[PDB]
This record gives sequence, structure tokens and C-alpha cells, in this order.
Amino acid sequence: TPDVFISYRRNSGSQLASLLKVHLQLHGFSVFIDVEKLEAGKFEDKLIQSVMGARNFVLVLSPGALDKCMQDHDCKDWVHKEIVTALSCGKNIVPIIDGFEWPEPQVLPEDMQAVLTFNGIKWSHEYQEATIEKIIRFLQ
Ligand SMILES: OC[C@H]1O[C@@H](O)[C@H](O)[C@@H]1O
Ligand SMILES: [Cl-]
Repeated sequence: TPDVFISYRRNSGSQLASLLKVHLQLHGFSVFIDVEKLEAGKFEDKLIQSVMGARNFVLVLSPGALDKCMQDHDCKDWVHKEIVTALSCGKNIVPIIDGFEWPEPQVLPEDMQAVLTFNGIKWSHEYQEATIEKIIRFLQ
């Protein structure tokens, strides 16, 4: 089972998610990211089970990353589902902020508003090694 699950918006956070994966693997963490570890079967169930298995939930907040979660009260959006799973399971949630604007809580479904209460890490292009070192300090 992975130490770290990486949750990301495919259309805007793919590159940072992949960069986080490489760095965390280099520092000895087992990482789940969909394009490497999601394999055959019903992907909804497999993705939720993979969130449940990982102690750490690394959430890539690229610009607009939570937009598709807004008004998604039937919880059809995959990132929304992954966040609710990490929250419900009491995972160590580590938001990574990359150009993301914090929305007002009331624009998000009630079942994920708590994600805004976790201490986040600002991604620094100019100081990436230091950013990675801070992420590692945050991981359990
Ligand atoms: O790929 C885009 C995001 O939703 C799911 O497909 C992945 O687990 C990732 O968090
Ligand atoms: Cl997505």
C-alpha cells in the first residue's frame, strides 16, 4: 500500500502532480498516482480504495482545481470524491497550493468544506527543493 495518494485536477495539475510523485519516490515514499498505479477494474471503487489505503493525502490545488466540485452535491466529480474520502477517513491531508485562489467555504458542498481548514504548502518554482523538504516534513 502507498504512503501517499496524489489527488489532482487532470486539466491543470498533471505536471505538478507528476513532479511531486518523482520527488517523493526519490525520498523513499511509496506513491499512488492514477497514471502509474490505477489498474484494471471499476475505477470509482479502485480510486476510493486507494485513498483509503494511503496514510497521506496530497492535494494539488492548481488554479481552479476545485471548480468542478462546486454545486456537485451528488458527488460525481472524482476529485470531490477523493477529498470526501480523505476527510471521512481522517487522513493526513496536505494541500499543495500552485496559483490557487481559496474559495469561500459556502461555494463548496458541505461534505468537503473542511478541506479548507488544513495547513497548506505553497509551491515555489524558485525554491523547489525547499518546497519538497517542507512537504516531507508534513508527511507521516
Ligand atoms: O486524474 C484526475 C484526478 O481524478 C482522478 O482521475 C485521479 O485520481 C486524480 O485525482
Ligand atoms: Cl479531474
